[PDB]
Amino acid sequence: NENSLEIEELARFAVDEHNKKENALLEFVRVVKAKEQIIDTMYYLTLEAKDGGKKKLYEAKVWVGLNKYNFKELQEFKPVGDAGGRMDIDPYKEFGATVELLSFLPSDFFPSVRDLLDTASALYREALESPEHCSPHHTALRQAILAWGELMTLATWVGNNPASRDLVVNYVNTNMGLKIRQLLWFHISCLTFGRETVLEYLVSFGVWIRTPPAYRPPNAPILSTL
Amino acid sequence: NENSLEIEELARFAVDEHNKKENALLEFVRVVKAKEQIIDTMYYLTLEAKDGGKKKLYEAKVWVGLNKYNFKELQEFKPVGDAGGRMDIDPYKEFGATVELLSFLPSDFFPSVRDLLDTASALYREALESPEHCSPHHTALRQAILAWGELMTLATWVGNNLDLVVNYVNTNMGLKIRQLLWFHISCLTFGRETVLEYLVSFGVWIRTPPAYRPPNAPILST
Amino acid sequence: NENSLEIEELARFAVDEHNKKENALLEFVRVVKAKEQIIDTMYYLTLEAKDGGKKKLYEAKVWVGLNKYNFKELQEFKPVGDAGGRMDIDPYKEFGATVELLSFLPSDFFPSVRDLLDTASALYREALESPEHCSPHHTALRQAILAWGELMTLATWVGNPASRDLVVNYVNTNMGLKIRQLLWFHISCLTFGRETVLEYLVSFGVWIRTPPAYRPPNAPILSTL
Amino acid sequence: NENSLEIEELARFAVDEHNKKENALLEFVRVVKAKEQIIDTMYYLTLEAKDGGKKKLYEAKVWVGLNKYNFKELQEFKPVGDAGGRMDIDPYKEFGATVELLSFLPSDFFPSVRDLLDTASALYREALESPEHCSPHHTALRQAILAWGELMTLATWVGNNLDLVVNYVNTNMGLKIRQLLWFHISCLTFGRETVLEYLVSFGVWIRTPPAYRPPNAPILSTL
Amino acid sequence: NENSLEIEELARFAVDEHNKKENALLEFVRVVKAKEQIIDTMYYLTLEAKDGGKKKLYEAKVWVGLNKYNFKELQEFKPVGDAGGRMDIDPYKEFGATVELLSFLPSDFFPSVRDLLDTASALYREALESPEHCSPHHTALRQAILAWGELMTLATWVGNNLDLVVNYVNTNMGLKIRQLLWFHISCLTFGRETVLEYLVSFGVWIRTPPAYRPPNAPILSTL
Amino acid sequence: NENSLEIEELARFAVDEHNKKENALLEFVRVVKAKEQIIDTMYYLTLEAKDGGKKKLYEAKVWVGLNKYNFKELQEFKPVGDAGGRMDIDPYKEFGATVELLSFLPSDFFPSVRDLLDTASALYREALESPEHCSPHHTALRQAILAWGELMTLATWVGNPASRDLVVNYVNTNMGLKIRQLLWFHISCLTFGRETVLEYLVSFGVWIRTPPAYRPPNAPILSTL
Repeated sequence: NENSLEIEELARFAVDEHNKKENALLEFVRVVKAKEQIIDTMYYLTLEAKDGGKKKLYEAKVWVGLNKYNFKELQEFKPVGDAGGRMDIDPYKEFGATVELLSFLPSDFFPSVRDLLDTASALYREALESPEHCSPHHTALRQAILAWGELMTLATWVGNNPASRDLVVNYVNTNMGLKIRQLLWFHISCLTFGRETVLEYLVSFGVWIRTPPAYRPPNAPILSTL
Repeated sequence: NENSLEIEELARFAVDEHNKKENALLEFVRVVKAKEQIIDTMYYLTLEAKDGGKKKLYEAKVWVGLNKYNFKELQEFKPVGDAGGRMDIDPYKEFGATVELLSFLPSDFFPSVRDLLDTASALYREALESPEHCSPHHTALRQAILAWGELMTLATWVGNNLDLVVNYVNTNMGLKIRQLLWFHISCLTFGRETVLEYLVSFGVWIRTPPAYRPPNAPILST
Repeated sequence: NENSLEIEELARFAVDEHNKKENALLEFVRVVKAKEQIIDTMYYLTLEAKDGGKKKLYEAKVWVGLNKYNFKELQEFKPVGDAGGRMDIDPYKEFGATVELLSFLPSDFFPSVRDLLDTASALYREALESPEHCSPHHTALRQAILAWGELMTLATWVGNPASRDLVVNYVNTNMGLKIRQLLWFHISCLTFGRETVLEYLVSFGVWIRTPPAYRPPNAPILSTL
Repeated sequence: NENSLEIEELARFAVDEHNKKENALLEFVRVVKAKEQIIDTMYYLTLEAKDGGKKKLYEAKVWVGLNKYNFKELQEFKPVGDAGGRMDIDPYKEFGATVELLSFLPSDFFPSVRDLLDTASALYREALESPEHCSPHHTALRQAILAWGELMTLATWVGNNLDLVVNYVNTNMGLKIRQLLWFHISCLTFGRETVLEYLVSFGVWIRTPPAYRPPNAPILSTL
Repeated sequence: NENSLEIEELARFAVDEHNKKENALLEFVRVVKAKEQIIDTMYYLTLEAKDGGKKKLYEAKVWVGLNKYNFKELQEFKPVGDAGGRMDIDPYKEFGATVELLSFLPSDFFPSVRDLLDTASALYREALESPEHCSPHHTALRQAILAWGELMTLATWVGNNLDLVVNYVNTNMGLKIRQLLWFHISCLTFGRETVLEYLVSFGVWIRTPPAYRPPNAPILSTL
Repeated sequence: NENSLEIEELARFAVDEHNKKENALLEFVRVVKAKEQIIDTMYYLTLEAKDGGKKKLYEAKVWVGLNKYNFKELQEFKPVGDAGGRMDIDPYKEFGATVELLSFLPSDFFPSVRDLLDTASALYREALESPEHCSPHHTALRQAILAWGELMTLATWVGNPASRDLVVNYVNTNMGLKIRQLLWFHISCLTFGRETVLEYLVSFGVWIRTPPAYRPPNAPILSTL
């Protein structure tokens, strides 16, 4: 049952099983989902546990009076979410940059997502929507635009459907929007001005933003062709 | 004031001003934000206006005892997020496929995203992490993996704040990331033309009646 | 009028006068519509009358108190154009095959019409929507897809009792099996070549004509190789 | 059974499962067809789920006291008919025209289906029955003749067992047959470029106000 | 303020200062707009000065007890709108015609704006949306379509906040749009010299008395 | 009539019949004009009805004491032609640029339309009045000048309360900003060359997209050099 304590005893036996076999320390405290399925039954539970205080959604799968004093052994302990830095991929390791080279510019230096998308559809709409990879900045820019598209359909999903679920809309509109603004800015600018120009402009704007306000020249470096 | 009636009247003035000027019909429901800036009061409203069955947010800039007895005037009603469908981009058009060719295969054909990320990290990790454009498949694979990373980071954020959204991600964005990861991993392994032929072969194999096709499903291997 | 005995007598003497003049076997039941044009009434006798026993239509036109006792004579008795196929066209005869070559394939050899349409779309959509011909198979495929679409708008329209529910059943199975044969033949002649599909239909005819006891237990499969 | 309460509850459960997986407003009204098969009991449930006032044939498959204490599992909400606009074929686009261009010609410009079928059977019956491709217009004309044949056999079928659907075909579905037959007969008779220039000049004729249009509407001729 | 006596005396002083510098008969009636800015106090005075029965929007700028014991200094009497006939552009003169020549055709010869816009969207929509110059007629036709778009958005704007100005556009400003659309669609379809000879021959047709003109008014055709 | 409930019932059953037949969302308030043609009244139902909530027009035509109890059916429901731009034309797309490239320039970057017209006149009047093309910029410049002139005759006509005073304000600012963008773009592409104006719009977009804190304090200037 969902409310009964037998699922809690089941995944609690699973969690001290873990702390015995794999030198683990997890604090299973509650169950959101615990499926029941008869074949002996085939339970499917998820166990949420503090990992040094940090929560993580796992999945429990144990082949089990008659449901407590039975043959009891877990077989799989698969967690939910492989996106845990298991590959440290840098979006800008190709093309010459790094991530921390793109931290020379401040956070609110980048244009909006609307202004960058108007820029991309201004100068490069024919080359983006095209049956050829023109250049690697296009292959990255197409994926960046579609990623922002599916993020905004998720935003209108959670906006259409408790009642204070606008905070997640603000979270996607800012915190992932910043990464997509950097990733759009970098590729539009490397397409327009050349890749060496953006990479040395990043250093020159770095130097400009290093210096204190009393000694900073009043005209920042800027990308131009004039 | 952050929850007054005057910001609600300002939101009604903004929504009927946009309705009269830019020729739309937006039914305002609720306000989510109001930033006061004294220079005359320069307000900064963001309100959600119901539109045809879709509750969507809208940023506003109005400038207005002394507050309501003043010349209020709307300067901007642009929405949030540019995704109104202004670019038609396939993820698979520079490669030779289309999106309909990858929905030719069944939905549950594609291995789950855990298995595909393990397949990617077990086989191309020293090229998906190196400073080269080895191929466009690597260049699209990197952005697909990092987009899934942002999506799962958002999933753990919503879990640790405020669920149906965590499985909504896996049903909807998970299927497109499964097709994308499958396509690029298989195109790196077996070649691109071999995957483009396998797609139509497995498609027409799953369409035929079972008594008139080869009995075992197509696999691609070496 | 419409339900009067005068229109029925008009049509009775019409079918009997056809029996005098042009000598075909004919009998009559019902007029479905009789418009009038008085100038001497130039009737429009859309009368159903049986050449061969069946309820087919004969639009007639006669020159007729005084409406009974006057001259009655036929100048027009013609049906609606192509009665049952005045020309005998074979939809595969230009492509090598015939209908007699494809009448051996069973009713469930063909995938469902959604699956044939999805195969056609998802495998040749850029060539079925181009302004070029590129093949006669693409031309017949375009017309076949549009004919099925026109028929599906009818299937939607009739849904707007069980009468409409069996009309949808008719237009999905009975016609629709012809759409599936046409769609299969054209996307298979494009996929595998055309001589390969004709050789496959020959050898599948040999397989399906054999009794179940004296043939290999599973049908030939189509693939180009 | 077919008309009892269990398949109604099963179809309502299937339509709310569809509202869980695809998240729409599908309103179930009546079960169309139903098959009850033992295996555990399998069902081939043809239900009708109305969509905001429009009706389309849909399907359900929910494998189910002993049949009700079981895992009720839905697998599909497939449509019956692939006419969801998934492919936009233009029947004239391969021939230089479009349906934008054949609406210069009004609805009642076109000759009747009888008058076009006997023009085809008078002028091209040898080559519309011959085993070669003489043109793309021949291939496109054979199909239109045969599709009218299927429409007429559906008309005489529905006139045998049960109204006004017989004159839904001959007008509303017969209009596009008349357009196709006119276009292909006229392109075989007068040439293709002559039919395109005729469509343009008939657009100029029907475009002008009635005070200044000439009374002789433009016509195709060769002599 | 806006409606008091000081801006009325200020506007009358501005209009007699205009009668001192340009020496005409401009009759001030009412202040249209007014802005009061401190500096000494600056004014952006939009006054209306009627000119012998005709009205045109004009402007005044008179920089002024303490505000009235000051040097009241006018600097401009500028018009609002450069349509004083300062440049005489003919929209057809680059194409061989003139508006003297397109008045052979009467007012109601021209097809409606709908019937010309869908002829353009049926026959040239690919090249009227493509990033190259295919002709001067294409460049001249894109602008006429977009100017009709601006006229229609002004029509639906004035139909949202407040009459009969909505049918001032569609008739009186729509007539020149119909003339431009007819001229450019017909020059793209039939050639340019054919449209000039058609204008000449329609002048011959509408010129003759009704006893001897043929009933078929001349028409453009290619077949 | 005009204000009768019969015309409103005609238009109500018209919009409901559109909902049955062609399946669009629709609701109705007002008929603005209903002409009549009796032969059986062939009405001209210029009824405003909302596809999407807005007050757009539907000119309809119906065949209808006996005027209530008769057959009512639609054969015509069409709006006025180009509803909102059936074709999507970009006024700068042939000239290299787009509207997305020029939407970054602020509203006061452009000189007033008198100053752009005086620049056009006093700098290219002999070439804007010649019978030669000489450029597509001259062609678009001629049409832009004439469009503004036609709009200014309307601004004069509406002046012949505050309603006309805000209509003149609309036609001077809202349209008129488009005239200023068009006039600026064409006289600047003629003055400075065309690639120079496109490069200037790129670099001005970079300047205006930057926040005020992280850009040089004054905009790029346009000159050929």
